[PDB]
Amino acid sequence: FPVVLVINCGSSSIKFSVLDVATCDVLMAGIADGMNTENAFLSINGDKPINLAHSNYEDALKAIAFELEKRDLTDSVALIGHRIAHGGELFTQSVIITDEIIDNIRRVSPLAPLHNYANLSGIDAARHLFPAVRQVAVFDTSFHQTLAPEAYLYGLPWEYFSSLGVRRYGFHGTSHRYVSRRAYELLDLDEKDSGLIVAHLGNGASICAVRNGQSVDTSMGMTPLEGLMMGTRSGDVDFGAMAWIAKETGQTLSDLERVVNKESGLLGISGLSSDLRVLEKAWHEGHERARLAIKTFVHRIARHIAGHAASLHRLDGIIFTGGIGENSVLIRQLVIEHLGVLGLTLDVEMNKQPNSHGERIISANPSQVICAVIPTNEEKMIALDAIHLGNVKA
Amino acid sequence: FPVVLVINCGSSSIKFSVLDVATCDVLMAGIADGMNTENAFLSINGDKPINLAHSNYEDALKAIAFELEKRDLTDSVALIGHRIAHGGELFTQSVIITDEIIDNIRRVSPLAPLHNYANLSGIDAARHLFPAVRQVAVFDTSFHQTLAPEAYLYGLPWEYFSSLGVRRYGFHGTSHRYVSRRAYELLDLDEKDSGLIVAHLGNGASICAVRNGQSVDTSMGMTPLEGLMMGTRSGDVDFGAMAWIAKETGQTLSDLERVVNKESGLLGISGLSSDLRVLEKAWHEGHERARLAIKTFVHRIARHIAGHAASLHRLDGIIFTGGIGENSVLIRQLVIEHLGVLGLTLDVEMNKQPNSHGERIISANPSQVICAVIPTNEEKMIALDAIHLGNVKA
Ligand SMILES: Nc1nc2c(ncn2[C@@H]2O[C@H](COP(=O)(O)OP(=O)(O)O)[C@@H](O)[C@H]2O)c(=O)[nH]1
Ligand SMILES: Nc1nc2c(ncn2[C@@H]2O[C@H](COP(=O)(O)OP(=O)(O)O)[C@@H](O)[C@H]2O)c(=O)[nH]1
Repeated sequence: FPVVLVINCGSSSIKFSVLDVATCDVLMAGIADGMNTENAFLSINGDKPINLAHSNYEDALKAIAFELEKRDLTDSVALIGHRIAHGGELFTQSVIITDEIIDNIRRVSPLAPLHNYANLSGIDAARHLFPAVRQVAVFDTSFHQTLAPEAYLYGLPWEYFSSLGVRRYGFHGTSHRYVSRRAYELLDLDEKDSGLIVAHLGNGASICAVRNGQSVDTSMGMTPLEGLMMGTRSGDVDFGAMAWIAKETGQTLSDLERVVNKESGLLGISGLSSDLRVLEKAWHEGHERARLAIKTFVHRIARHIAGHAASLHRLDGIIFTGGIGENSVLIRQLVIEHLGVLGLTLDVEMNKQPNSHGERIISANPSQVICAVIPTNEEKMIALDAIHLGNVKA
Repeated sequence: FPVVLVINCGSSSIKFSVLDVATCDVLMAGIADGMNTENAFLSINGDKPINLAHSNYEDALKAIAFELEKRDLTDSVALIGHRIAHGGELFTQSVIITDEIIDNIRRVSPLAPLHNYANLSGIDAARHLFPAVRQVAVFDTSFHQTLAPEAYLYGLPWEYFSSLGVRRYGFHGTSHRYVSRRAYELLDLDEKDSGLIVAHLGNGASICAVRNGQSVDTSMGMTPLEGLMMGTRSGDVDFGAMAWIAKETGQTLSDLERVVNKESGLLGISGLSSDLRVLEKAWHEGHERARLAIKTFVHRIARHIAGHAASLHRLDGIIFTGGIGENSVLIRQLVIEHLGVLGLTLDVEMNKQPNSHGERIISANPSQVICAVIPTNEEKMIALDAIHLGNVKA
């Protein structure tokens, strides 16, 4: 009974999961939170929040390696999957990790300094503890590599693209890809002749246009700062407005960088929370700024959904996913009502259903476009890639 | 036979026109170019490029005042129309200029420092030379004041909006408004039940969604830097990408401000010209970067057209205007072909027609949405506002 170990090294954490190869079922999940801090705890499943003090990425992984051996799982680890934040232009698909792959991930790391060096630390650690185990890298960007130049270029001088590599990359690619594959079955569509819009809505949020199985447009840019308004992120913002702010406040690009990334979005407008559960209840209680944050959020989602549809020859479906897309009855309805121009009709009883109902249609029959909720599973997609690459001879 | 004198004080020029009240026909047009420079020439109609050296806004206007008297037009000047770049939140419509109006234009001037102080210089000058003449201010922003908060707010912290006034304003409002009024007649639409998209395409370019006669969305932001890629302007650009550029090049916000405004867009990508006539011929001759600049330009126009349509309940028409929208057979077709998702069908013979054919339908009959070209006349709209306000008792 072989298993896949899925690793996601964030800026301050290591989120891991163990999945069965035969069914893709999660057998163990955990998180090594508070990395590089004096208080670094590892909490597997919730059964025991074990503690460590000031420990590196490898030490937190060596803790997992001991825990897995304690539960007799070590010999079952047939494959290891690694989440990579940025694959530049070098990666278009998931690959078996080699010395070449590591060099190439290190080459593109300047495009995402914080996240990518953490991912490499995870690879180096996992390679030490599991040398006899095949290891696979899965990139957040690789799905959007099918974007045409007209879709990924910025209006900046050509020099910045050819010399410095400034262009759209986009993210949530593993989610967008997974949700796409699932949508073709649910909606009974031919992948080779299809047009989908996938709205990934969580703390970080992005839209993606999938034409004939390929990503043709996506809302995030070179960084996760572009596109939709998000939890703490502003989304699309007038650069002239940002420069105007600088003159008045004396703030720098870096100062405003943190503001746009960490203090804006739902949190920024409402002045209350980045969490939608909080804001939805706040609006029901007549909070004005929470209502506006949600309306702004919805308006910007609808605008980008309709905009991304232009990159399609025919619109067959709109798919909601992520913590917000899976669980928010309100946001989904508000977005769909804001897209009556595309001819969407909502089935409210179907939209009322909680996430326990899984992959489900939420649009009425006379709707010109099918609307659906499909729960994303980035861990499963990483595992399915690892399983597929497990048959390869390298 | 009364006339209206229309004035547009730019950053380095004073563009003026004289229109007949009864027909709105241009009887005289001119430009006082190279303002505040050692070489400042005033060229009326082209018949005589008269010259002046290092002269202020009032001196260039005092030149016009003498020229109009030389052609015996002074006594015919019944009304004067002033183009204002920015009306903040204080102006929602065209107003008869008073001491109150001047104070209020001076209040909103920090929102557009360069252009607005030039507009005030024009008012002060024209008031001196024509005190007995009613004078009207027409704002570039006033039409977009019907935008709902969800449409004009940025995802920035609320403080920046309430305290500093950072929000979407949008521009080309006089054009968008004029073209809208004209579209209702041409398309036989009821203004009170209608949905239009107006694509203003010139050196500076913007989209506007007009729902039931009111602007509900527009592509430009607080400044003309947001939205579409333009002649020298980048348009929408990832703020994270801009901050990333700063770290590598050592450039500041101001440095990148000039780049985004003056060195980007069509000029930036192609590395050839901001002029489309140049680039279209370059592409026909197989120039690769000119082809990409045009494709990027088209892609970003289509994306914003479809996006702005979300703010409508029903899409009746898409209207092209501006130097590019009126004259470019290629861009119009490429944009419309990129919007097949909305069900647009183009009539190529009709689209082939040059601007001499004026207000014209360019879409085929079985198209779900009507497409049209309507030549914009900002001077005429300013004059029509002045004429309307000429019946008022102040
Ligand atoms: N309305 C609603 N929103 C939810 C619910 N659960 C989660 N969310 C929202 O979804 C977000 C978390 O989604 P997630 O996909 O995990 O985002 P991530 O942290 O970037 O991975 C939270 O910040 C909430 O705003 C729910 O039950 N109802
Ligand atoms: N293809 C094409 N483009 C044109 C033509 N005339 C003007 N243009 C484009 O339109 C732009 C000028 O338009 P205009 O509305 O005057 O822009 P403005 O300078 O901001 O007022 C030029 O930069 C050209 O790119 C034409 O005959 N054909």
